[PDB]
Amino acid sequence: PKPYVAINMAELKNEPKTFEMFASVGPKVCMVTARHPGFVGFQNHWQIGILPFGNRYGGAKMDMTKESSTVRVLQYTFWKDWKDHEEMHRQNWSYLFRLCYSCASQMIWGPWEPIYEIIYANMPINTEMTDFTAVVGKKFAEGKPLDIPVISQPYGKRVVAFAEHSVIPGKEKQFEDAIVRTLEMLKKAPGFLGAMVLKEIGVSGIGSMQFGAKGFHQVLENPGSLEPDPNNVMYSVPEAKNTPQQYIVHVEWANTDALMFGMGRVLLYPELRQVHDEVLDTLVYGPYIRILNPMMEGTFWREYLNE
Amino acid sequence: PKPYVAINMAELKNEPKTFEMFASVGPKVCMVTARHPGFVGFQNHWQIGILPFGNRYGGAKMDMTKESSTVRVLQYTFWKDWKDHEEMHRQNWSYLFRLCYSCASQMIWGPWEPIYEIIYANMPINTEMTDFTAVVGKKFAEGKPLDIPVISQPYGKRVVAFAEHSVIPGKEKQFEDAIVRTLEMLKKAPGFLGAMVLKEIGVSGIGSMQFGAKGFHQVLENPGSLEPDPNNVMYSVPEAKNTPQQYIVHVEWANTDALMFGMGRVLLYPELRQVHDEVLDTLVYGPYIRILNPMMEGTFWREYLNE
Amino acid sequence: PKPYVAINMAELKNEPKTFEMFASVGPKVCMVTARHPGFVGFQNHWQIGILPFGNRYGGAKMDMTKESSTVRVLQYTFWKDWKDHEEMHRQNWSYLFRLCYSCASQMIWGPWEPIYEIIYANMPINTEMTDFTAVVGKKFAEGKPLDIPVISQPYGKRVVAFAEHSVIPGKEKQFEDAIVRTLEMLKKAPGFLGAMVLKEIGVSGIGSMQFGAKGFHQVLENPGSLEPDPNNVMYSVPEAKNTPQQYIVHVEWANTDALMFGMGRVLLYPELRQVHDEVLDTLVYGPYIRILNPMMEGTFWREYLNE
Amino acid sequence: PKPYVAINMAELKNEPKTFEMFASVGPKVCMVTARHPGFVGFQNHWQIGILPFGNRYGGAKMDMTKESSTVRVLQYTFWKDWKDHEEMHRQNWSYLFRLCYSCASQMIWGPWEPIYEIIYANMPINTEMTDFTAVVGKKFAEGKPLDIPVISQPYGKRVVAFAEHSVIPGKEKQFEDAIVRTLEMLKKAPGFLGAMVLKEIGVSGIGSMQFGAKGFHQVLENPGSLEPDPNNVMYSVPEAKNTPQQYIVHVEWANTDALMFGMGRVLLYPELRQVHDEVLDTLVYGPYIRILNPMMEGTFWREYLNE
Ligand SMILES: [Fe+3]
Ligand SMILES: [Fe+3]
Ligand SMILES: [Fe+3]
Ligand SMILES: [Fe+3]
Repeated sequence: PKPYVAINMAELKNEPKTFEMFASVGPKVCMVTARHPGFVGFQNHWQIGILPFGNRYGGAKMDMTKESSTVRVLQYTFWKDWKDHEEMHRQNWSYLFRLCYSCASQMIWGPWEPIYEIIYANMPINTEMTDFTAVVGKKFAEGKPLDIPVISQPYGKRVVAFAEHSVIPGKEKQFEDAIVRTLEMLKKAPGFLGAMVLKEIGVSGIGSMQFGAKGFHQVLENPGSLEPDPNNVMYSVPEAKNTPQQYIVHVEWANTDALMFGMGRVLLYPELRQVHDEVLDTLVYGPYIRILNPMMEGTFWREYLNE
Repeated sequence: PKPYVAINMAELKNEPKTFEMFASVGPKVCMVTARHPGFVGFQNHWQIGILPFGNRYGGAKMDMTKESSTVRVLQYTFWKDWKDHEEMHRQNWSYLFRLCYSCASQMIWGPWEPIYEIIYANMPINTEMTDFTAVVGKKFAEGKPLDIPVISQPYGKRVVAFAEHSVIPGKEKQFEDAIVRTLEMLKKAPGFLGAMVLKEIGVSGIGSMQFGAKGFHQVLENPGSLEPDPNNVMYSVPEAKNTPQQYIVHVEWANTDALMFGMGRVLLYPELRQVHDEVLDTLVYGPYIRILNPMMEGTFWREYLNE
Repeated sequence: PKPYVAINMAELKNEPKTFEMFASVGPKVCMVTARHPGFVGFQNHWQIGILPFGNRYGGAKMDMTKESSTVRVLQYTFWKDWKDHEEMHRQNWSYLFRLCYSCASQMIWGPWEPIYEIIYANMPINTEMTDFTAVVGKKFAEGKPLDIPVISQPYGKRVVAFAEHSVIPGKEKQFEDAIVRTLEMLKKAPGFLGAMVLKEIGVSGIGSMQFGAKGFHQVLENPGSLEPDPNNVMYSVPEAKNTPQQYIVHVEWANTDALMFGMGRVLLYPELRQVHDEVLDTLVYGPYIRILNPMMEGTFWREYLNE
Repeated sequence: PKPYVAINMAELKNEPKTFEMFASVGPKVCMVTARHPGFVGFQNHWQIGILPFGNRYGGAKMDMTKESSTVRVLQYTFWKDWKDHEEMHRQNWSYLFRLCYSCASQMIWGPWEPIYEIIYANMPINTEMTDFTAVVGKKFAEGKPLDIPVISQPYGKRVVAFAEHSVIPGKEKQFEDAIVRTLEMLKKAPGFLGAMVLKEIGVSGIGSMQFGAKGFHQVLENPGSLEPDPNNVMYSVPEAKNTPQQYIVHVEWANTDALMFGMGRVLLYPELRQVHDEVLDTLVYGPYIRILNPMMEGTFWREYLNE
């Protein structure tokens, strides 16, 4: 079935100490999150650059890692019910806060953790290049050659287009209908590895370290080993849902060239351009497209998705 | 059928002279071992690092070869009957001892050669990337597409997780049942190339250069061209079997990222975590996981295994 | 009386940060251990090298500290009853775990903490070179000149031969009789500072950070300030006792030359060689001899020993 | 059908000028050879090294190109009838001599051009990694999945073991029977790309620039633009056939590791070792194994071979 998605977002200093700290803290956080039976996996991203749209963002390029002073992380966790995410954080708060707070020394902005529902998904299981022979053999043995997927390689061996959209109130249905038609046509582009549309349903205050006064002071004063009061979150997840409605169009690609020209198919192929124009007519903001590297991931979230 | 496994273990200086000596002496030892008809192949490993488990072993990394002052070798030989290994050593002692003793100038610890029975094996034949087209065609022509394996590349083009376990006396059946259930579920991870469970049955004194007093002095005094008395081994293979019972869980992977996150599936995927927890409850020691490079190998041992 | 000995073993990166951490954390751990009235002292060792036995381990030398990428520690704590060690760990768990876990960032292997009984001891009190005049005067005034010991200098000013043995099941009495006869003759070598024979009685799971599943996850997920459940150790100390039976022959020497040629007396002096040959005939493994520097120590453990 | 093979052999200075002239002269010679309708293709090799057989040739390694002062070339041309090669040389002598003579400035030894019959061949068509999808589709459409070959990549993207043998007079039948059995078993080795056995039938005097006195002086005196008398070759091809009988066992491999351990299967796998021992018992010389890079080739010779 379709899981819910929590996306923990933050900006940190782009230096080895940041990546060293992620190598030790990151796995621990994932192991704590896996204590909850509603956890179905994760996909953690480093932003490597920004899609320039020709020279609309002429100061950007798809890989800015050599020049950038910061690194943005977008850490997806997948949940049977979005309430499982909230329960997990509270049930494991003493571990989670102390682990997550240990990254504060590198932090420039965040954490900010919106929660999303998946309204469309065309996402395959990941396979390494070593696996495809057995996948093909099994699918043919089952008489299901149409179920043979593209090779979507895990652990940093593909790239993600993370396309931010906000929609004019009252045009959500037009946006959703047109973006699904767009993605159904986009899958013909070479190197397309899958797409999904995420629709924001709210924000996790506890995952964003957004408390009332009491917890705010406890966060600011923390030596690192004392939990803020997890009951001092002042709003539920849906209370923080944004209007204009926010969406993420998440598209995976074999490499950054396939991403650039593949996403570009909505501008360059006349039939698709007419369809995608219906998306553009509904927007308050966007599309703004971040280029992401999916490095650490728990690939079994796609097994839950595809049943 | 399942062969027995002898694993010759040693630690040597990490310097070019060590790898030069292995390039010339190593093949000679393998050729002598192949004189016995019970020999069914071999798989020789260099340890490249240690799995850090987040930062549980924070001084370790999966590839420590650039910094390490030593190199550990784990040389598997496969036998129709473990007694064939003992007979081979004695029948060819003048060659084997003089070849193996020539390594002494580089040696820091070893040799130590435990013997194992295989209690579980899910291991494919090795294939190079050039081979899969013919393998696929042959299996389909035979009507056995389910027998098409993953591509497990020989000669250093994959990695091994070598997981050491010792088990509380009386919990061996619980360990064995649970680890098999774990490995049957682990094979869904991307880049999984196979697994087997080795259970120690004893130690080869002659393969470990472990003699009584007479042979000990002959080893220490040796100019290099005089054999110690091979009859001066004071214990049979089973007499040295350890209690607590020792196991090796040997899992092969496409690359070190697939290894790290694939092995991590027993921690990150809740359903598998519950199964693997039954393994953890039985342990005196472990899991301690060495990262191995299978460089020199006689791949036909898997043909014997898979018949 | 003879205390029991717990030996905490670990391997860490050989870099200044490791020795800095030991200079601050080490004393803290010792002070916590001293909270228990059954604690009678300690003797902490750095391995400086390996005895090469001519060129049997030709890649080794007695001092490998300049080249080695790792450092092995062997931390002896002495106890009136071995159960005191287990009680101390649990009574002081919140301090001990957090202190010991702070070493994890430097750790490659360990901790592993076997427990031993002393079956033979000929070990003097330590004295500095400044002390011997008062020791001599006191012993003569008491009419006990035979109780004047050799000068065994504390705090890194002597060396230890740490000789590992494992014994064929059924040959333990032969080993023990012969090694005692050997050590009674070895004390004639110049620079001999004492010897003792340690016989393994089990392993401390809590001291080895070896828990069931619950504690294992708590260790891996730990931010550093949360204790694993100390009741989640799944085995008692005796349940982990190894067969083949393990022994440590611990011999102290004025310097590494006295060690090399003094230990060599069991090979070079014919009458002693015949006696020590009876030891060699009983072995599954060994002798493998580590060269240790006893740097930080609580010398009063020898006062308890010698009453 | 099986073509005949002419192998032009020479040794030249290992310097850029040699490879420059080969980049210009080599294609011209091949274009001239293709003027004859009996020409069915070619496969030109650079020797990159020598198989050391452990340390039997301890001064050798499989890739000596960085240290070698010379480069050996082995240029295979394939012919419907070996007489076609002789006719081609004479019909096109003014071009061929002047082209081939232009390499003399770099030459140390050669040219020497023995002629061979193929007595056994298991050689696939070459395919690039881009081609295999269409090859698989075509073979399944023909209902012949057993005809799907391994991927044997052209133009320097595989390696050749060139194994020289000379056979005791009267043992030719034993050699030929046993080598065919050996190669039929060797094809199980990973990365095996094909094998063929070439049996010398004679030597091309004209291709070897081996004339009588008249042509010898014309070669030595040549300014580069005057042909020696092509009728001054004093021996026919069969008149130069060697006794002891010479063979080449030509085996192709995915890479040099697959070659080393794959060819080693005749020494390391007991069942194959027994078969290959029947080859060894017949030899005057060899096996001596050159490691070759097949760079420039006309791959259609395998289309002729395979019908
Ligand atoms: Fe969260
Ligand atoms: Fe052996
Ligand atoms: Fe302890
Ligand atoms: Fe020719």
